[PDB]
Amino acid sequence: TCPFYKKIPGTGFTVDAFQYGVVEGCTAYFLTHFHSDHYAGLSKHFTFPVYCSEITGNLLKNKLHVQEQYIHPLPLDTECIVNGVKVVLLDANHCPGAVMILFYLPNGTVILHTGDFRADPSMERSLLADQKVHMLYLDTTYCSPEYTFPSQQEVIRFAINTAFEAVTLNPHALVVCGTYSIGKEKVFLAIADVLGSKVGMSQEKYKTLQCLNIPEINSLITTDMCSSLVHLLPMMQINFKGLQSHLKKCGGKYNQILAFRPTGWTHSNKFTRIADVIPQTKGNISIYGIPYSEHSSYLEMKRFVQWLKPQKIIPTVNVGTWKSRSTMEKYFREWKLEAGY
Ligand code: NI
Repeated sequence: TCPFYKKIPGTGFTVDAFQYGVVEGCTAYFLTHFHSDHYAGLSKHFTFPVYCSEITGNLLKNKLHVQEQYIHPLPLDTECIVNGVKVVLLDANHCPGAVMILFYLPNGTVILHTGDFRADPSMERSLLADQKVHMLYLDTTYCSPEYTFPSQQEVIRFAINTAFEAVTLNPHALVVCGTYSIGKEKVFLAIADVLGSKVGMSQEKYKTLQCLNIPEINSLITTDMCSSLVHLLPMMQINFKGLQSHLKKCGGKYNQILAFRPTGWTHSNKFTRIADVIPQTKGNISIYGIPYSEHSSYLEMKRFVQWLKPQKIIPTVNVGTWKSRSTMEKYFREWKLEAGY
C-alpha cells in the first residue's frame, strides 16, 4: 500500500509510486528520476500513463522496455496541463533527467515536490521566484549539520589534478572509475578529457549513456576498451581483488591502476579536507574515495527552505524512525524561527 507522502491531495496523482500495484484513484503516475528506489516496480507490462522528463523517458523505453504509448515526456520550465491540472517540471540538480514538480491545485494550493535534489542558489531564479508554495515535499537525505562536503567543482578539480599527475609520471598507468546508477558522469568525463582519451565501458553502460542527451557524447565514450585509458567498472569491482583481476585482462598494456570511488558523504568528511585526501594502496593499485554528492548538504538545504518559506514541510527521506522524524522537525522549527516565517 502506497504511503501518504507519495500522494498529491486533490489530484489523481502519485510521485515515485510504482511498487504498490494499481494505486486506487491514480490517473497519472509521475517519475522524478531514473534511480531504482524510485522506479521500483516499473517494467514492459506497465499500462498506466507515466509523466517524466525526456531523458527519463529515453531510459524507461530503452532500459526497462516500457511501451511508447504509456510514456509522456514534458519539457522543463514550461506550464503544462495534465488531466486538468497545471504542472511545471524544474531541473533538480541531481542526476541526468531528474526533476522537481510544481503542482497548481484546483483549490489554489501550490505544492513543490523536490524529488531527489541538490539545492542551489540558481533555483531562487527559476519559475519558483513568482509565487508562494503552501506544501514542500522535501529530499531530507542529509538533514543534519554533521553532513558537510565540498562543491562538485572542488571535487572534480581534485580528481583531474590527481589523475593527470599520476599518468604523466607513469604513462603506463590505467585509470578506473566505479559506477552503479546514472549520475556523477562528470567524474569520468573530466578525467578522460584531461588525459586525451575516450572513456571505455561495457555495452550495457554505453547503452545507458546514449539515452542521456549529453552533447557530443559520441566523441567522449566507446565500447573499445583497448583504445581507451580510462575504464568504467561496476562499483562492486572497485577493490584490490577486482582491480587485480581487471589489470590481468589488459594484455600487459598497463603496470599500475589508479581508481576512483565516488561516494556520498562518509565520516572521514568530519575530519579531512578535500585537499588532504589520500588513497588506500596495495602494491601497484591505489583507490581514492571522493565525496561527490548529488544531494543537498545541510547548509544548502537550509538556505533553500529559508528562501522558499513554505507553510508546511513533508520529508520524503529518513521517514522510518521516530528519532529521525523528531530530529528533522526540530531543524524545520529552528529554520522558521530564525528567518521569521
Ligand atoms: Ni536519486
